Amino acid sequence: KETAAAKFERQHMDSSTSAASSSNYCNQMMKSRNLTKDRCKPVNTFVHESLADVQAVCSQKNVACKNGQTNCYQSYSTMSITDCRETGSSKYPNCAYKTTQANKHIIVACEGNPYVPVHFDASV
Ligand SMILES: Nc1ncnc2c1ncn2[C@@H]1O[C@H](COP(=O)(O)O)[C@@H](O)[C@H]1O
Repeated sequence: KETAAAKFERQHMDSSTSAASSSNYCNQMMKSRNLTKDRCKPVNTFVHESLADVQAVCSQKNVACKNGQTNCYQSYSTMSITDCRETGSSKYPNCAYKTTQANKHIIVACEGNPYVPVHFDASV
């Protein structure tokens, strides 16, 4: 079973580019990270900083998670991210996403040893 830490990297980590190059980044990334598998994952964010920078958020600003747990952390700095959101028109298995480049603070939930992000809670 893929660990939560590994799933996070699959779903949300893309250190390759430092931002979304093309307008159909989301279409490719959502496919290649297996997020369009049995359905279209409607919303997903990709983060474009080093794994080490993202992992480090786990020792930054402690905040409540949406689900009300206390193991969430907000990045001190803004980060290069990309919001993928399914278009009004999209339909499985032809999944369609708008790509939006952004610089925002990320909020992640951290777990395990080592203490690393396991959930992407929000960007702000
Ligand atoms: N570690 C986590 N911290 C906060 N919310 C989570 C976590 N894992 C999953 N969730 C989010 O909550 C949903 C499942 O409910 P729960 O994990 O119990 O809060 C998932 O669809 C996620 O959006």
